[PDB]
Formats: sequence, C-alpha cells, structure tokens
Amino acid sequence: MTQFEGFTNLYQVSKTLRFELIPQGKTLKHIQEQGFIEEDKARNDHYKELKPIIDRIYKTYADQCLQLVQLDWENLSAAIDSYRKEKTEETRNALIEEQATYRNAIHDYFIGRTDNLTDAINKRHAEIYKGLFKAELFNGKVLKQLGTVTTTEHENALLRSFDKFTTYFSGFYENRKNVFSAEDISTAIPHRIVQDNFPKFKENCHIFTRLITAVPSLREHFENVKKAIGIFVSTSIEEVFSFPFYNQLLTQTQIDLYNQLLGGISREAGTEKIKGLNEVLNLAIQKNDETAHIIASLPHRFIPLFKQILSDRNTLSFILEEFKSDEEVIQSFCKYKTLLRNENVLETAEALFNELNSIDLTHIFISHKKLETISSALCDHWDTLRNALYERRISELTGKITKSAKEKVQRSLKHEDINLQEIISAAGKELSEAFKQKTSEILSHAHAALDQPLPTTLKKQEEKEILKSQLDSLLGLYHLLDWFAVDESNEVDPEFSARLTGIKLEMEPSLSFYNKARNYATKKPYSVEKFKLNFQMPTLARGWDVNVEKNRGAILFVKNGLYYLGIMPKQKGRYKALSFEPTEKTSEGFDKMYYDYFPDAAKMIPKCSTQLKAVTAHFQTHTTPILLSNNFIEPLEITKEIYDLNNPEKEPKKFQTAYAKKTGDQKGYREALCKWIDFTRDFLSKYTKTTSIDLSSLRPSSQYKDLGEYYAELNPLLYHISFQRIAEKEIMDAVETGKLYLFQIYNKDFAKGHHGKPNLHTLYWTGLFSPENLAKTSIKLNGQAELFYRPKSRMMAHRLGEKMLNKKLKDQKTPIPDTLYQELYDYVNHRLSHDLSDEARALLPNVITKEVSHEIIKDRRFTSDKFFFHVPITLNYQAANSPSKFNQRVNAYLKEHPETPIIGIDRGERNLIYITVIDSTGKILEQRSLNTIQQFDYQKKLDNREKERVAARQAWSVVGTIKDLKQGYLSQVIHEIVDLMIHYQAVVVLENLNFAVYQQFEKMLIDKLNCLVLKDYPAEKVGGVLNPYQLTDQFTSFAKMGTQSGFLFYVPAPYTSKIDPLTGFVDPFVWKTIKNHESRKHFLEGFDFLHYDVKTGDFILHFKMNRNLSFQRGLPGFMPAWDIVFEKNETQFDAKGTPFIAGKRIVPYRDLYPANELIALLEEKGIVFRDGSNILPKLLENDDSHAIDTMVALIRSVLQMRNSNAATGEDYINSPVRDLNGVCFDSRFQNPEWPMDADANGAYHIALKGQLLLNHLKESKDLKLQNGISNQDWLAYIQELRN
RNA sequence: AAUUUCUACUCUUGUAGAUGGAAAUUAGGUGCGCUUGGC
DNA sequence: GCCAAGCGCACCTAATTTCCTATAGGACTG
DNA sequence: CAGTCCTATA
Ligand SMILES: [Cl-]
Ligand code: NA
Ligand code: NA
Ligand code: NA
Ligand code: NA
Ligand code: NA
Repeated sequence: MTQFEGFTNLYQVSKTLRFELIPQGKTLKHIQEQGFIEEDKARNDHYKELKPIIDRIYKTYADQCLQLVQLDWENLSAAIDSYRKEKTEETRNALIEEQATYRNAIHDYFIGRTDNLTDAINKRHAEIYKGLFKAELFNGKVLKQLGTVTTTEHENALLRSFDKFTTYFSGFYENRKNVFSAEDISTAIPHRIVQDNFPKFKENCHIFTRLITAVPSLREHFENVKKAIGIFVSTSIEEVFSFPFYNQLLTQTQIDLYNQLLGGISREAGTEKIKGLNEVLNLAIQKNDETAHIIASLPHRFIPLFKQILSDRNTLSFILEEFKSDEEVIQSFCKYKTLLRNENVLETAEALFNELNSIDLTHIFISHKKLETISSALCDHWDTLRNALYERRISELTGKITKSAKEKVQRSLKHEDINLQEIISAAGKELSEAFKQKTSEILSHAHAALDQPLPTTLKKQEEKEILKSQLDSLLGLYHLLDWFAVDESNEVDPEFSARLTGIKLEMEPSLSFYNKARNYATKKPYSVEKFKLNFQMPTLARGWDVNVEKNRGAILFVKNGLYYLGIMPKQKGRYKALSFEPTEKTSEGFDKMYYDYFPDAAKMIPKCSTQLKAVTAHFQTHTTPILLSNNFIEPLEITKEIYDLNNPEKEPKKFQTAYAKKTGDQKGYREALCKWIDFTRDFLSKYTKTTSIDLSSLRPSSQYKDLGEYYAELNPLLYHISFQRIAEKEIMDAVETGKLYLFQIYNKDFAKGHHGKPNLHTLYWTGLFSPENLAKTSIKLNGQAELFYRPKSRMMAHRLGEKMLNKKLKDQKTPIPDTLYQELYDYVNHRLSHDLSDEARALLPNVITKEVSHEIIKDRRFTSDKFFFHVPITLNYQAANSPSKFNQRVNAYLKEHPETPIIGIDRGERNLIYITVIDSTGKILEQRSLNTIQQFDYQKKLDNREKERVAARQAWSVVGTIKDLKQGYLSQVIHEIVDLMIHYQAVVVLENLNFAVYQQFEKMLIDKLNCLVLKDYPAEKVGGVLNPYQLTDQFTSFAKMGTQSGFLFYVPAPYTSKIDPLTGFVDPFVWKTIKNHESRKHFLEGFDFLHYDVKTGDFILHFKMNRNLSFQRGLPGFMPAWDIVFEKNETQFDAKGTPFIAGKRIVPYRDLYPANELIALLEEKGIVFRDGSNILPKLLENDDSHAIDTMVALIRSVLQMRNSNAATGEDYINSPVRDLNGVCFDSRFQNPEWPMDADANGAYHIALKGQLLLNHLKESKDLKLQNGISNQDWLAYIQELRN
C-alpha cells in the first residue's frame, strides 16, 4: 500500500546551477591576447542595436494582418456567459475549446489559411510566415512585401556583423514564435485578443447598456465626450459598445484611441484635462443627488484594453521635452534663476503681499478651488476656513434659518471665489497672522534659492539635493501665487491684479523646470552588467556530446575532487580536435568526461529516418520500401505503412492516444502503437549512435499501453556519461599553447578552509558525478550551458589594524540593536565623536570584538572582473517529463492515511505569515507567527526598508531594493514549513487568492516541493540528492492551477478569522441592511428575547436562524438558534496573570463594555431588568428611536468578535456565544490549545477547511477532491462538528 | 563582515538556510507633478 | 489633509512563455 | 568537388 516515501521519481525537474570560473595558468593571458572578451561585448552591443530594427518586421506584419481580421464574436460571448452561469467542468471545457477556435481563427490570418481572404493574399502570408522565425529574416526579401522600406548603410553594417553568426538569434526566434502562436499562452497575440481584451470589451458593452437604460441622458454625455475628443468619428457611441466594433480594436493605435475615450487626454501641466467616459461617470456620482445614487448602484467604470503584443504605445496627451545632461539642467535652470532676479519677481511679490496690510481686502479674491488647500496650510483642519465661512454667512441670513437656506449657503461656498476680508472676518486674527507667517517663509525660501549657486554637476546626491531644494522653493512661490482667484467676474483690484498676473506669468516656467528636472535627476545611472561569451563560436557550449565537442568547444574535467571547464577555441579561424588520449588510472592527470546522448527519441528517430528528404521524396511517387544505409550498421527499412503512420493525412497519428479517444477503435490504435514501437527498436538497434546500447530492459513492444509510457522508459537509456584519465602533461601543454582555456568551476564550498555543510546546489553537482549516479542516472547534465563575463561594479572594508563587532553579545543569542551596534562599532574602533550612550556603555562588557587578521571586504565579489558558468541539470531523470494523475496519487495516499496532520498557513493583519499545525481531528499541535525567525524580526526590517524606499523616491535618491530582502525572509519561511511538513508528513493548506509577500511565498513553496532534497539525508534515501521528494504537482503557471497541487491545498479565505473556534458561530447579519429606525425595529422584533441572568450577570439574546431573514447573509449554518451573550464585564486573567475585561469590544477607536452599557441604557429608560423579564418588548413599545439605535449598536458590537487596536497590541477573538460546555471563547486567556490571537484563528480555520476537504475525500469512493468550499457547506460542517 | 547569487551571520581565510537560468513579453506597484471634483 | 476618476514622468516587482540537442541539410570555402 | 561548418530541424 501507499507510503510517504513513495512520492519520489514522479516527474523530471530542470534547474540551473551557477558557478564562478577561475582561469588556470596561461588561460587568462591568452584570452586577453586574443581579444575575445571585447568582441563578445561588441557582439552583445550589436544584438541590442539590431533587435529593435528586426522587430519592425514583426510589428508591421502583425499589424497588417490584424487590420484584415473580421470575426463574429457571438459564439465566444455565449461560451463565456454559459461558463459564468453554470460554473461546471463541462462549460469550462466548452469555453476552453471555443477560445482555441477563436485563437486559431486569428492565427489563420498570420499563416494564410483563412477563408475570409483570397487565395492570392493567403499565399503571400504563407510565404512571409515561413521565413519569419529563421535567418531569412535578415535577407531583406521580407522587406519588399511589407512596404517601400529599405535598410540604411548603418543597418547593413549591423546585419553583416552577424554573418555566419545568425544563430545568436536562436532564442530570439522562439521568443517571436511565442508572439504569433495560436496556443493558450500569455505571450501571444491571439491569446491577447481572445482571452484578455475581448472579455474586457464585452463587459464594457454590458456596462454601457445597463447605464444608458437606467439613465438615458448618459447616452448624450458619452457621445459628446467622443465628439469632443474627436475620435471614432464615423462610429456612434452605441456602435463603439457593440461586438462588431471589436474587430476594429485589435491594433495598438485603435486600442490607444479606445483607452483615451475611456481615460481622456491631458495637455501641459496646469491646464484643464479633457475628460473621458470614466471621469464623466465619476463626476456624476460625486454630485450626490438622486441620479448619482442610481449611477453608483450600477457598474460605473469602463475597463481599458491591454496593449497588443510588441506594439509601440502612442498617446494624444502632452509629452514634455526631456533634459539630456547635467549641464543642460544646471545651465538652463541657472539662466532661468537670473531672469527671475533681473525681472525683480521676488521684490514685486514681497511688495504685493506687503500691500495686503493696508489695501481694501474686499477686492482681493481667493480661488474657491484653493480654499481647502489654504485651510490645510494655515489652519488646524482642511475644513476650518469652509466651516468658518459657513457659520458667518448663516449668521447673516434674514428670517427663519431653514434647512434649504442652510443648503443654499453650503452650495454657494463651492461656486464663488471668496474675498480675503470675509475669510479674515470669519476665521479671526490668527488667520491673518498665519497668512503673514506662511508668506514670509515661502518668499524667504525663494529668496535663499535665487541667491544660492547651483552645483557644478549632479554626480553627487548632495548636488541633486541642492537642485531639488531650489526647485521646491520656486514651486512653493508658484503655488502661493495660485491661491488668488483669476475669474473676470470678481471685482478685482485693478493694479494689484495686473501686478499679480505679471509675476505669475514669470513664474509659469517653474512648473516645467520642476517636472523636467525630476524626470532627468531620478534616472538610473549607467550600470555594469554581465554579458554572454562566445569566443567567436556560434554554437559554443550548446551540447556536451562526444560528437559535438569540437564544434561546441566545451568539456568537463575532475581532478582531486575539483571540477574544471575546458573551452577549446578555433585555431587561426579553424576548428581542430584536441584528441586527448585516455591513459591508465595509475597516471597523474585529469578525469575527462565522455558524454553520450541521443536526444528526445520522439523527434530524433523521425528526423533520422522517416522524415529524411530522400524518404519523403521517394514516397510521393512510390509505394515500395526504401532502405537506409548511411549511419546504420545494417540497413533500416522504411515501409509505406511506417511512413504513413508518422505522416497521416490528418492528425492525430494512429499510434497516439487521441486516435483511440476519438475513433474509439482500440484494435487499430494498439496495432499502430506496436508497429511504431517495433520500428523504433529496429532503428535504435542499427543507428550508429545507439546500436551499442542495451535496450533489453524494455518490455515487449505490444505490452506498452501508450507511446508516452514507452518514451519515458526509453529516453533514460539513451544518455550516459563516463570518465577517462588524461595525462597531466597533455592538459597542461594544451593550456600553455592556448589550445585549451581551462577554468576551475568554483563556489565557496571548494574553498581551502571549507569545512561545513555544502549548498544544496553543490550537492546537486557532486551528486551528478558520484559513482552511484554514473551507474544509474538520477541527475542528468544538460546542454545549452552559458558563459558570462561580469566586469567589476563596486569600489567599505575592515582593514588589518581595526576591530569588528559581533552582532550578538557574549551569550551568542542576544543581538545588539542597530543604533547601539553602530555606536559600539565606532567606539571600539576609536571613531566615536561623543560620549557612549548609557545603554551602549552598559552592553560594553558583553560585546565580542574581533581583531582583523585578514581584510574582509563588503561586496568583494563585485570589486574585480569575473567569469561565470550557468549549466542546466535535470533531476528525477528516471521519470517521465510530466506526471500522470499526480493529485489522485496523493489522494490515494491520504485515504489510506486518515491521521495525516494539516499545516494551515495564513497571511495576517499584524503578521506576514502565521502557521497553525493541527492533527487530523483539529487539535492544535503548534501555532506560530513567522514575523521573527531566529531573533531576526523580518516584519520590522521589511517595513523599515519600504519606508526608506518611499523617502528615497521623494528625495530623488537611489531606491534600495526590497525583493532581495523578501526572498531572504521567504527562504527561511520555506525552510521552516518544509521541515514541519516532512516531520509531520502533513498536508499544507493555503488561502485561495482569487477570493505580496504571501503570493510569492506560495510559488516558492510549490517550487521547492516539486523537487525536495534535504542536504543531511543520505543520497540513496528518499529525500536524498539521488531520490528527491516530489510532494507538489508539476508547476506550470498560477493561471493553470486548480485548488490542489499534490499535498498543497487552496481554500477560500471567507469565514476563517471572524468565526468562533469553539462553536463555528459567525455574525449572520449584513449590517448595511439595518439602516433606519423602521428596519432597526424589525431587526429587534426578530429576536425571541433579551433578558438578564441574575445568576451570572450576563444578558442573553436568543435568536432563531429562521428570523430576520431580510437582514441575514443567507448562511443558516447548522444550528437552529443561538444564545447571544452580553458577558458581564468582569476581570479575568490569562495564563501569565495579565488581566483583561470580559466582553470588551474595540469599536470606531474606543473601548466598549456592552453589558455595562446595556445596564446604563436600561436604567436611563427606567426599564426593569433585574427580574429576568424580556427587555425587547419594553424598548419597542416605548419606541425611543435613540434608545433603539443604541440597543442595535450594542448588539452589533457584541457580535463583532474580532477586536483590534494597533496602538495597544490588541487583536483578539471573543465569541458572543457559549459553547456546548458553557464556555464563551476568548483568545485573551492565552490558552495554547486554542488560537492565541485573531491571525492564529485564521490559520486554524484555514487548516480546518483543509480538514473538510480530507474528510469528504474520505467518505467518497473516488480519488478526486471536491472543487472549492461554499460558505454554507463550510459553516454547516464546522458547526455540526463543534455542537 | 567574505558568497554562483540572495538573506542572516562570524567558533571557523569562512558559517546556516535558500537559490531555474537565459531570452522575450506583459501586467502591476511605489513616488512625484498636474486636471476636474468629493469629504 | 484624505479620497475618486484620469493623464505625464522616474524606477521597482512579478508572472508566463520558450529552450536547455545531435544531426540532417546545404552554403560556403578554396 | 571535397571537406568544413553554420542553420534549422524532428
Ligand atoms: Cl473571516
Ligand atoms: Na555551508
Ligand atoms: Na529568468
Ligand atoms: Na503611478
Ligand atoms: Na484635486
Ligand atoms: Na492620482
């Protein structure tokens, strides 16, 4: 039966290992003498220049084909609708099939197989497409059919720089196939049209139809937005939101226009933006009238389309010119500063503001658009000035002060500019004083800016800060001048207005200088990057096989446990085999690898037999057999039957499973499969490369059930490596003469002083070349290796005479906090310029300092030029390339192991990650926040790093990365989770994110469990390097992932945190529906009683679940009724003796004590309750709307079981119901058998949603997990278990 | 405070854990500036 | 001061595709 | 006209 250790050797996994390459002997001198590094840098530079030129071909061709597309989209829309309605596997599969059909229909325009075009056009497209993904791209023939474009002389020089080297673009061809492919892939244009943009466009049509049906006037508004923008001029707004127009939204220029219909168009900064549809809808909602509420109740925001793949974006909005150099910015700004001085702008501004002390302020106007900005800059609150003006005007109204009269005053404050005297009279003399202070500060900063000189360059950050500071000062004055109203309606002071307009006009360029300078100064400086090395060999290191060594130039050696890469360059422009000579193992020397590989037999056997041009040519005119002798030890016969099998008139091939699944005749399929497999055996027994391989471990051909099973057993037999000793002198002579470039393959596990555990990656590598792996392959060495040169990129070091400071004190567990660490480090190195702090001096006897005996240099690896080697490997080589039924295999194990524990992993409000481990019945075994791992607080560190990045962006300085810190943290989380998983043999349950540290964590955890090696395990045990665990399903993408990946499960987050762990109770009410006095009374009427319990001091509110249905979320759960309890507000104590108050609630924050507040309410009303009578009829019949609202708010508070206050550290769960045994749950007791806080409660119920999945898998007769967990099923399940 | 590279370290000229590269594309985010509005 | 809808710029981050090849074919060399 | 070696498979 199943075993946990059986989850091994289930599918192949590819990884890349990276190493430094240390040149040996005269290798580096020879490389330098030959100039290989400089010419590879040049070839990389030429590639970077040539790629955008070549992309003109792809972009022009795709755009020309897209302009011809015309499809009927109704069938795809219907398949989308049916899937959305039914949400079944059948309708999902139907939509998937429909998407494939639509992607293919787009694709037929690229390849010229569409009925919608003529034969002549289709043939031209086929001729073009046939040469788009190979070196024919460069001949320029394709240029003749795209337009009148020819290539310039410089373009011809770039093209010629890849003569006999176009396979440098081998990968690029694949990247471009990924653009045109009809497959279901996100890189491709058909996918982009069919699965990204059409659903968006289809939803916009629905949004439009609902909006203009409910509010027909929006039709005219929308049409007028289109006409004002001047786009789609001969298409009505209705047609823009109809399916046939989508055929006109496939090219980027059309997509750009559509998105600007939605989004509008901006001109220069400081001028009015042209509104799009979404802004019009937003403004309509913000009117807050009756129409606004109707619009807001409907979907009211259109969705912009994604870009077309590869296309260049264009905009109708204004684009600033850009500065190009330090001297352009500084000199241009310096000329502007001098103009401002010459124009006496500062002197005039000061004179104007000084005039305000003695001129008539009733003719000085403040812009009503600026009033809240000014209130914020001058007063306590943004609304101080608005409220003061409102109050003053109300006090000037004549007659009765009605509600409409008040509203009129309110609306007038939005519509009219305000004279300065009214503001001063409304707000008082301290507004005047604040006004004077702000003016002086602004003017004084602008003055100091004009007088201060600019730096010589912008190379140093301090120089950038001078520039930014002076720009901030002038922009401040620009903002200040814009406080004043400009409208000609206001009775403006004539001379004051003319002078203000003058200096405003002169201040206008400040805005453009500000934006242009920021756009330049925040650019990332020139950075050193590694580049690929070729040594003038176009096919360098693409394969290791003995037959390709001369042309690929790459070989491997082992000597005394150290590994070496050999590179063999051309000699005087010619390839020349080195022909190393095997010698006895008694001889001093190097072990050279001999690599023997016949790649993927599914393609290589047809390539070398049935698909030969001579075979294909022969079978067009003949039916007799053809015999092959080249590269065969005895002739290989190809019959018409064998040829026809691999070359059917129509797919699928008869020996593929698809022929059996469709045709349904298994006699034909099994015969064809046996005949093909027999043919491969015939081929392999004779082909030069494979004739010597012993294949007798394969089954008789008829016994294989499908071709994938056969190839999965065959391919492992087609790969072998071995070693032969090469004499020392032959290798050293080859390096001495420059015939061999020899590098040690290096990482620090090969350092002389190495003595600890190796990196996992070192273990993969030494495992690969171990005797056991040589005897039977678990790890294969793959071709397509790459070499890089990384120039030095850094210039901080601990020098010999100095001291270093351990981060941990003498006890080797207490870390020194950062500010203390810096102070102590400076102090022990006699660089502290002041007294040691009290706390630092207290720590001083318990620190550990190290004498620097050898220099330790920060970033040392980046301070010199280095060589690097990236080499792919495949682990679990004996398995198939993909698993079959991985999830069912896990579920078979889980059904035989019903005691499998469960690890629940939640993302918290105050915790990055929280884990709860439960046994199979739900008992908590462990629970832990992962904010801190080994006394390092990653939560604090990450929060501090993000604050630093925000401040850096604001200051125009270097933005420090955060992804490396995130990865470092997550690697520690992975280590802990996996260790728990292996120790407990547990399932892991995560939040299904459809319902960022957490999402990246999910991918890293899945990926680790695709191929899990534990470095302490013996190589031959499961989990050791030669037998990795495989506990998750093969990862493809997040989009292509269900709710189970092997031992990992995904569950919906709802009702996992705000749920009572003792009962499964949740707040059943939707509080938005309890909104006025009448609905509050109906709500109270739906409760059986509220009464006081003299025995305990609690109040009991009895609720039947079939009442108050209009106010419920529709989730009746399992229990027919609940006793909701107002707990007596008495002191309780947690496990450590810390007091808390029972029943306390934290509400919007203030502490609330509902039972005490209920008592106070009842005594205010004179309502007798200490006799146990029902309280609700008394409140209802008295009908005091304030008392009834208080009652309802108290009930809502009691039912808010999660209570949080970031200021106090509170985040607890206190249930409003008692459980089976009388207990009202409170996490503040800190009982370690139950959730210790709200986040732990979430992780607990996450795990239990996994338990529900496992229990239903138990009670079923199949191996299929249920897909998803509805909220009612979850609540009924957990409430039934707990009650 | 050393690294294939990342994070955390320093009994240890190095230690513990992690680490699938390269190319290509796309999406999103943060910050700043601005527009019209809401509070 | 916060927020909504939207535009411009700077840079940072993450997801998803492909390949992980010896040999057939034939253009270039001389 | 062969051997070499880049291109593009299957
Ligand atoms: Cl919840
Ligand atoms: Na180590
Ligand atoms: Na990559
Ligand atoms: Na932005
Ligand atoms: Na605004
Ligand atoms: Na904005």
